[PDB]
Amino acid sequence: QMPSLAPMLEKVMPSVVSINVEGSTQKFMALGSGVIIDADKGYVVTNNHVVDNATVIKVQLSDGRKFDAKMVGKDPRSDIALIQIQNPKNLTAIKMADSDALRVGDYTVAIGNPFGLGETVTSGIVSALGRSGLNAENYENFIQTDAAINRGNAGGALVNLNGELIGINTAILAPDGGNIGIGFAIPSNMVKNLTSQMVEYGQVKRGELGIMGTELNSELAKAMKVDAQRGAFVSQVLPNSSAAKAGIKAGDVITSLNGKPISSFAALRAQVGTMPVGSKLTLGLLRDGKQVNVNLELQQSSQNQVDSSSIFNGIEGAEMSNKGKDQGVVVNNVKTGTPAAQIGLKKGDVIIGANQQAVKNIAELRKVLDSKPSVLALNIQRGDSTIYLLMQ
Amino acid sequence: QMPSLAPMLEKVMPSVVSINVEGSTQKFMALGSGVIIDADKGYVVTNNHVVDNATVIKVQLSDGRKFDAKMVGKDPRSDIALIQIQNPKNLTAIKMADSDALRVGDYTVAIGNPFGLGETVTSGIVSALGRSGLNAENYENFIQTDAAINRGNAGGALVNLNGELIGINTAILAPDGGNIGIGFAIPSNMVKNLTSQMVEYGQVKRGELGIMGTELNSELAKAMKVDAQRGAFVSQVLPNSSAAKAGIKAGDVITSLNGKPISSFAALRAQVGTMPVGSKLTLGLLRDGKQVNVNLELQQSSQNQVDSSSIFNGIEGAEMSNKGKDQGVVVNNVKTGTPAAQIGLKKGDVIIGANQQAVKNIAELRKVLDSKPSVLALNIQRGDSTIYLLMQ
Amino acid sequence: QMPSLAPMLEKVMPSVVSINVEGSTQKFMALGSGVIIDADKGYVVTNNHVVDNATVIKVQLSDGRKFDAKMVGKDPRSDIALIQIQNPKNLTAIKMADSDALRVGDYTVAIGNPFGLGETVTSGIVSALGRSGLNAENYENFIQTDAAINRGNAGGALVNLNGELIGINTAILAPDGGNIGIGFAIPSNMVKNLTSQMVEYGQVKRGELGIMGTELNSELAKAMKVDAQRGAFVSQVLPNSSAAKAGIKAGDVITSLNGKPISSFAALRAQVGTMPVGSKLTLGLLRDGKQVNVNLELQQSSQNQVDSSSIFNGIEGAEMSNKGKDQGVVVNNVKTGTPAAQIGLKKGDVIIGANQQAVKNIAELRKVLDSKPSVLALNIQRGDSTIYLLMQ
Repeated sequence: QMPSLAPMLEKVMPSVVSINVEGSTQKFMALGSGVIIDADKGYVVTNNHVVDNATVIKVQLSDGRKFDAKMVGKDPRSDIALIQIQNPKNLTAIKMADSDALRVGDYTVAIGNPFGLGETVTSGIVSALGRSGLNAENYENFIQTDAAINRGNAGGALVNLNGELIGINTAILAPDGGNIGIGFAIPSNMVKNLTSQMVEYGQVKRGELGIMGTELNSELAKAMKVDAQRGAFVSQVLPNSSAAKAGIKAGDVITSLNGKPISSFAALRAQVGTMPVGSKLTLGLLRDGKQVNVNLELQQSSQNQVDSSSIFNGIEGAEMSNKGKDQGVVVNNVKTGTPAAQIGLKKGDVIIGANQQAVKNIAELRKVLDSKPSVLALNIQRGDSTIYLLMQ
Repeated sequence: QMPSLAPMLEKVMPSVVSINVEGSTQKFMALGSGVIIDADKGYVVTNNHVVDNATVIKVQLSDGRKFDAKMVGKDPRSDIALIQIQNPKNLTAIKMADSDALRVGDYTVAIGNPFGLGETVTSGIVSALGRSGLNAENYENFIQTDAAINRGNAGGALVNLNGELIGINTAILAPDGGNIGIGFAIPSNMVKNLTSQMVEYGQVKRGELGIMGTELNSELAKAMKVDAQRGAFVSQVLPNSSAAKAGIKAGDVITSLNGKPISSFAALRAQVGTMPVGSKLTLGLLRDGKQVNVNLELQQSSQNQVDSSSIFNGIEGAEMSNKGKDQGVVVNNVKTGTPAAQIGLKKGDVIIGANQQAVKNIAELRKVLDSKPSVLALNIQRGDSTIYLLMQ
Repeated sequence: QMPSLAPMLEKVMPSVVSINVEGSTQKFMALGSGVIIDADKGYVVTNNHVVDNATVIKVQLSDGRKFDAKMVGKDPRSDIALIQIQNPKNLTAIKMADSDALRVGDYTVAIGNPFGLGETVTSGIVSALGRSGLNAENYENFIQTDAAINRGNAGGALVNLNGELIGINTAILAPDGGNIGIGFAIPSNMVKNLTSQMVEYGQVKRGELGIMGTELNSELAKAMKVDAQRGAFVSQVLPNSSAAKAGIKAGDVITSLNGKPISSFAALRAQVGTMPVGSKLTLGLLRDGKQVNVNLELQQSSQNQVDSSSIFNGIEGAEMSNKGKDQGVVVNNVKTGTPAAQIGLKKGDVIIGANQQAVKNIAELRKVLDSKPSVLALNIQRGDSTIYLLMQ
């Protein structure tokens, strides 16, 4: 009688699907993996970079079945995209684990589609936690593992021995485009927060404390007479920000969030970066070697805007986001001499509906384009006037 | 008291030898691994591609001892070759496991000679089963694993935690000629069937059902109103074939073999491709959404022929195979302007003996060449006449 | 309740630090890993090739803290260097395991700083023991493992499941500069012997049996009517050597050392090569198929000398080593037209002190240079005369 991962995998494997994609920007073809998050609705999480600029998206289960899927949401900053299987029949979803309970040394299993071979399983351990720096503009709080990960594994599952999702495989460190024992996955907690938003609104409503800062290193801790050699150093706090109102002052060092210690400023940024606006949280602070606790509430941010090419697959030069709560899709900013402004679009406009269907958020709008009508008729409102924009 | 593979390996390791080779086609040198299958006779399985075109073959045990070995059999199509240690003393053979009982997630151990370093052990898990496509003309039903495999590991052992052989390491997927976590081994069941033939006859007597077909994918299953998204689709059945006699009709889908479900057409081809002629088997079929069962018996095939260069190490342009049962080595086909026809050889000839020794099959013939006589004197028969061909 | 390495790692990880280096020979920057061996004194073992030619050495603990370290000792031949943290506060040292009790198949954990990412943990097994040949002039008796090892892992820890050090990661076999499942570590026993010397004297006092020899292979064993296919073959024994006095004769084969069987001549060389002079040992010998036992005692050797560039960071062309016991640092040999002889230095000189501080060995001397005085004033003695050499 031998130890084996097989019993655990029999239940878990159907939960991991593989994504095939065709797109354009000049035609291309790509492939990766995805994880079923809601069996009934057919929701499937995956990497944003796998499904970015995709005209066609098809999903293949472990048992051979093929489905077509449509984009639901996407977040370039965290590299997480949510798609939806069309006509979801008899699916199996994965249960998610609490990634905050992960320790280095814990065992891991990776499941995905390397080089299109098909559903492939590999094993390792958690090598490190809170890794970041791959792209300093992205929100990254990676789990690192030595379970083999290669091209095609992206969007695939990283699970513990109990077949619970702890992460989504996103990247590797490889000088040769081949795995050398260093892989990175997005923690499952971040996935829980980002996807649950996309499901309802079509995008993520980003919150902010309103503080500038940098990594607290040992040298900086000497200059500042601080004991801790790690944490978020508050460079400054913006006026009229939640942080200011809360009582946070510059020269402060943030050591914990909601009880959980903080690896770094980068990690902290990644935590709050995924939480919805109006979230009640609490911070551990260190000022003058004295421990402080504070109650905060996330607020509106300037990072909400997303490009129009992301929604019309080829219409560049217009950023736009949800408005208030279910009040339509307001256009944030418009660039001159671009495909968007060529049909009339101007910043300040608020899309009320399209083709006689009401539009409250980006999801409802995307739901009309999924229909793929020959002509698109937007009912926007400029100032006190209602107008229409026709496409094609 | 710590868990360890060491106790298991102490028994198993002597069973894995490493093969050194010199050959020509222009001299070359290669090296790999092999597994002792019969300690008494000194039989050693290995990859055909390791010992192909070899003039000299030497085997080195784990304890340092060297032996010379001679070719017994070889199958390019499945990439399995059988050699024999000369003067076998005090060897240790490996027990074989039933590879049909393998599950993805099961633990694996690989043992071989990477880069000539010596007996090396690495570990992983079964990543996938029934992988094929590396070469569409070969019979491939690979076990895939993330246990490290590199150049020199070929012909080496893949075992379970109980030190039973489950596969023979053959290949890897590596853009850089270095392992990235994707290795392939030939299932131990296929090895059991192929080698047991080579031992007795010097080659494999291939059987065939006599059916054309292709992979059953989801799209094809829609066209054909079939429920299964995987299996072998019968394009057509050859007249006077075992399949025809059995009651198999085109548009059928094969779902099982001898009870065991079928991964693919490729796998099925690989299963029967290794079974000896006259084997009694049974197939699960699906026609018009109705389950069928059928009793079949393998029959003669056209794939039996092998090149003459394979036996004379440098005599090209004459294919030949065993004849009936122990009736000599008949020549299948002869090409013009080739080294073989330059000594007289013509297709239709039947080698009765060589150098006053009787020849019943290719093994007995190879046994005379192992002697390495200065002049080779073949007693062949063309029509009703007996003649002789001299070599060197 | 899941199995995990996390509990073991929590204790062990602080024991592994990462080393940053700046040097010159033309400025360079390198990085690797190191292991804390004595928490109180702040001793840290690492690879010689990591800290070679270093002007600045800084050490970063797991918790973020930075320290400066200074060279204590270094051995190019075994590739082991010892450094010392300056102002050691609240450190955690690692317990060492007996590497002679290692078996292939035993589980291993690697801990180091690949590509500067930070403290990274990976896992594998012992693939092989006593590997050597990477550099035939070095003393190598490597443990081989498939735990992922990459650039930056050097000097890092290799431990068993109990968090005991079994080796120090030194090298990998990689055609692409990326890990493919083949890593090498220096056994912990060799580290125990080499470092304990450097701590006291600043270098290793090498001992020798005084015997020429080569690897005993199967072919050589045939020629010599020997049964063993492995061991050290005595080509000849030097007169007035410990071996000669002991009763060792050419044509002998050494099979054991202090009871422990011998993998190879290379391994044997590596064992005694790390033992201090005057060590009492015993050898198992085979002569004329008869088992012999012998009592030996290591003696002075010619390999003691080390370059002057190693101690003055840029002063080439003068070899020098300790003298007798704590009698100063004698200069072995001097080359003409070199930076050393340009200040006067001549072979035969014995450094009694520097800058009014007494000098007994290379460690005490290195301790004066750690002060980094503007001018260095050596009190050497040529013949019966005492003189001084000034620097800068």
